[PDB]
Amino acid sequence: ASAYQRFEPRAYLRNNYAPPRGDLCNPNGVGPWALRCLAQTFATGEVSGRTLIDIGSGPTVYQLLSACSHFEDITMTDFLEVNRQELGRWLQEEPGAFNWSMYSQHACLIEGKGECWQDKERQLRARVKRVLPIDVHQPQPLGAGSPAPLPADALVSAFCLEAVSPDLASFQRALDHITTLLRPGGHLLLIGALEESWYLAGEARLTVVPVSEEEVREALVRSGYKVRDLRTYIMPAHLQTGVDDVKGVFFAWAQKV
Ligand SMILES: Nc1ncnc2c1ncn2[C@@H]1O[C@H](CSCC[C@H](N)C(=O)O)[C@@H](O)[C@H]1O
Ligand SMILES: O=S(=O)(Nc1ccc(Cl)cc1)c1ccc2c(c1)CNCC2
Repeated sequence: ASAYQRFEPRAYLRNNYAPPRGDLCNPNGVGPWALRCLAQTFATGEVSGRTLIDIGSGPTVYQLLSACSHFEDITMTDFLEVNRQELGRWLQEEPGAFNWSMYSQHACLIEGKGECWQDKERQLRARVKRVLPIDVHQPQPLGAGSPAPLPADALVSAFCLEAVSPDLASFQRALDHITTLLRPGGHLLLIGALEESWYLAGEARLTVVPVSEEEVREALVRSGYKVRDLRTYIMPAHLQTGVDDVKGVFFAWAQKV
């Protein structure tokens, strides 16, 4: 937990979204796969509404590229102040912001609505209304009087829950906790690491709860969801860079019933 204090946003981005784990040219890379999962889901025109909340966004934005065209009010979050700042720098187009163009581009490519990436980024930057601190450990993750429209029509979270839970039970709770933020009949799009027990972020070393695909499924069920879709990406050996011990990545499309 306190370990997340030494968490360096730039070391994290560099380790996971810079080449080779970030190259999008090769179709069999985790990047193409993940953006594709997101794109396809939203393309079914079933996950929509007005407001959408991104849990534990960290310093990344990709997780919303295909999503931003379906929700006009978007709320980004994260426990660390450093991250919320790193996001602001990208959102305001301030200097030293991480470059996500490559991703915006591939997202536009995958969607195939002939959209240029500048337009896609413009839309995202516009629909992201706020960036609020959050804590998935508290029963009311966002707090008491949150500027964020509640309950949201949909939720999105990539690599958070399992990266902040010491064991399955915690994982389960933090899932129940955020579930409360989602309006019934709503949609949840969760991404995460499969069987990962640790990952580096600069000086900080995070101890994760290694979880499988069935454990993730069952956990979603227990928290009151119906698993619309669940896919797995087994990490190739060339993407095993030393920054962690992840085995694969998962994608879930759940709906609060
Ligand atoms: N208690 C907590 N509740 C919510 N987020 C937390 C948290 N403790 C740490 N975090 C944040 O969860 C993130 C895990 S890393 C995931 C980053 C990003 N969503 C991506 O897709 O890569 C970090 O940004 C960390 O600051
Ligand atoms: O899938 S990734 O290798 N990179 C990656 C993901 C998604 C896209 Cl679109 C491109 C690249 C990855 C992202 C985050 C984390 C980990 C791995 C393991 N550590 C916890 C956090």
